[PDB]
Amino acid sequence: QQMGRGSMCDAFVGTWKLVSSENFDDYMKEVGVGFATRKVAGMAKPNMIISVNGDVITIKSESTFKNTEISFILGQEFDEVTADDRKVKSTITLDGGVLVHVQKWDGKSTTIKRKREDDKLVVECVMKGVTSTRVYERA
Repeated sequence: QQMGRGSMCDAFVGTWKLVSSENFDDYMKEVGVGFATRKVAGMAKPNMIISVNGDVITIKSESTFKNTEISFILGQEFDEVTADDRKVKSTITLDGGVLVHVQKWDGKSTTIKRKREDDKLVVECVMKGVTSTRVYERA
């Protein structure tokens, strides 16, 4: 083994904690999440751990609602069971520095964008015309 070099995506790596959220209930309604799941999911303040190992990126969410972990290679579709229990087909790419995560299920699509802004990691969730913005800080 030699030590690999870094990458772009190193700006995302770390341990992050949710500090604010706007319009997440409306985003979840647009997605189709039911009432009791929305209420409990909307209270959560997860910790998100992002790591890279070679070509494989892992995003772990540790949450009082539902722990999740996804591992992927940019550009390469994978199966994902979301925190709210959708079975989706996901592809995550980089668009100029923004991680773009598209989920497809039941003929529907939603996109979750993740971007560094100052010391924060801003997450924009989009379903049709409804956007939610979630802001994470370093833990």
